[PDB]
Amino acid sequence: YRNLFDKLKDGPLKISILGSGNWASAISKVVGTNAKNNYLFENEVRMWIRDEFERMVDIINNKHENTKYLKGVPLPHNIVAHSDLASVINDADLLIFIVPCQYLESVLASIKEIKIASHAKAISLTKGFIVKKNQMKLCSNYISDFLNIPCSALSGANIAMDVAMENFSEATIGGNDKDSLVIWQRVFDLPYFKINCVNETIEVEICGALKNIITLACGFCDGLNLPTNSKSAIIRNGINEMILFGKVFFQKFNENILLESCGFADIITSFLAGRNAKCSAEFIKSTPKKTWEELENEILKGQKLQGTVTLKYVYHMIKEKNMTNEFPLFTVLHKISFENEDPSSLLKTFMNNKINQ
Amino acid sequence: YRNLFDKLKDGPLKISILGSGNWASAISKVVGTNAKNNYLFENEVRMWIRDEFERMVDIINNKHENTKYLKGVPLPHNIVAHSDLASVINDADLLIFIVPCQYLESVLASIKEIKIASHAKAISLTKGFIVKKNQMKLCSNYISDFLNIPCSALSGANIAMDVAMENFSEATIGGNDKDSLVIWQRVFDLPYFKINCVNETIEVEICGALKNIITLACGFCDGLNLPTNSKSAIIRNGINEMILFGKVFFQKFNENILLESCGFADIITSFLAGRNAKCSAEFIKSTPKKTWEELENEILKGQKLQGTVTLKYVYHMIKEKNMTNEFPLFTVLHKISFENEDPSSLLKTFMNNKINQ
Repeated sequence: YRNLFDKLKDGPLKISILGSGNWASAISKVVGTNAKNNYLFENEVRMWIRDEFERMVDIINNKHENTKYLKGVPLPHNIVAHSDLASVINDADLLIFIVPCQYLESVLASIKEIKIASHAKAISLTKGFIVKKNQMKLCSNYISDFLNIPCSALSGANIAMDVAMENFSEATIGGNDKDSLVIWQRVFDLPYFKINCVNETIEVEICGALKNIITLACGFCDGLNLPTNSKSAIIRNGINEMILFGKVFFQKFNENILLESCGFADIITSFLAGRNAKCSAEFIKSTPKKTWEELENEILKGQKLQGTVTLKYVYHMIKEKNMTNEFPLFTVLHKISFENEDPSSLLKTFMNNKINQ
Repeated sequence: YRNLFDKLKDGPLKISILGSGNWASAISKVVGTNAKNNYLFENEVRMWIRDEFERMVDIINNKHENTKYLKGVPLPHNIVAHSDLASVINDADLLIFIVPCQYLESVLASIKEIKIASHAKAISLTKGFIVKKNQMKLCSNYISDFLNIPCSALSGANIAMDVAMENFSEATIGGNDKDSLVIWQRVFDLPYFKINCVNETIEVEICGALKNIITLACGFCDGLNLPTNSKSAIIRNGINEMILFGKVFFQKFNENILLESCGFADIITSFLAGRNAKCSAEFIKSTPKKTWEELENEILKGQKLQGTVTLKYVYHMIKEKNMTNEFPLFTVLHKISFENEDPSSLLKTFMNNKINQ
């Protein structure tokens, strides 16, 4: 088989999900539905889950519910959990990667030691990045290089529970392979989960990664009690610096991708939801009296804040190219977050007599 | 004088403001500051106000405060109120139009019957439109045609009081005349009111007008108790249909203008503030039990909802070109607002098995 249609000649495509978590579980509902309803896909969707606990694999297989991460939501019975990668990846035509980047390297490394089919197509559903030599590597690219298969990217204005509860959501699939996009769209599209396609992954993945800096900034605005005029200004600047970061460091950024679900929509969903803006808001109110680590436990129930991390590496890349002048917001946000800069510096960055041309 | 620099040879430029209202008063603070501080501008800024009441002209001239529309905010003393157009427009080099489009035709008509200098430049600061033969005409264009002077456009993520209270705000000046833009930027730019320029007015003004439809949609989402995933999706679609409306009916729409203050930022400021989303939200909860007129009194303290009006004329232009299929959101929003369609139709419009290419 040299493509998906070659494989479709002999029979339906086998879908496999990698990951355990609220979003992964919610997606298994979406994927399991289409796998059953669509003649192109094999009904059984194999899902690799981490060996957590009463053991998680058995709960899903027997009770058909992720009682830990997606409690209360019945999952489709055609989902089949497995504890080992081999029983999920072998003979899989379509690989859905929903693994947190805090674990992505280990998983990919374990696979490389289990045979991935040459015609197999992959897709990354995790918002974030991988660090390689202090440089930011986007997930679909990293998966696609580490393994040797095309990797598309899915991101959208998505909150695991809203999707799981069948509320109207959208998502954007980015992919350089046109024959992959037609199929991935069918794997995921449902009436409550509408899919648009774009021909590049870079913008889709930068949005999912850097939106957390914008959410962090929104928190800072909330914490400082700033009016909406001012918060909207900060958001705008964050978006434009996100675009510039893509252009400078990843050679391109199509601004039109902000009109897609992974862009503007996911940004406003991200600061109007979760606890992550609240976390940055509470940080700026405490000033230096509390560290991020303390607020992560106190606010996010032990979870690490994605925004602070993304900012650290984004700023580092900016700093080494000596472009901090062209990224005023990201720069001051880094100063305030990690270099004990007075929160008042946020507004002072933009409240000046500098006249734009 | 054939240009502003010809006039600058003989002396400083005379600024005049047309309009009375909270935004007009807030702007007089901005303009009056720069008029004093800048050597290019004559210190006295003449302001034409409607003959309201203790009479309004005298309050501003004596008490230096708009006690009706911008109560509590001291205005600069170099602002000088006048009740008649002639005492404001004659010998004026720079005309700032802050007149509600509910009155714009009368004012422009009265001027045409008072001599506008041939070298004079104008700018429109009112978000909205003018109806001419059931067609939507943008303000700067209408001013520029009715009178015979170039007219720029100013719009931004601006709330009269936030600007008046010297909170960090931004604004976007659009203008086809490059020599006007350099000056308009100086008239308005302050540390709390930062100005970016763009070379076209169409996008700037469509945003200011059609954002109200998007705000109306946001209200509908709030009223229907929809999750953020779903509201963000609706907003996204509203933005894209706003773009399409510009492209179709005004021959062009630069999407990058959404990255400016008048675009995306003003949209999120508009639905996160005011009472206008709340008004549309309360409408959809009442279904047909309450009319818009009732909710305008009840919610907006007697004020007309800009969103409903904009939708009526936007839809009309869409309908006459038979393009309702390409504007699904605007179409269903019109149906729900004016044709007694069930609010459930909002989500049904997008929750389908239609697959996008």
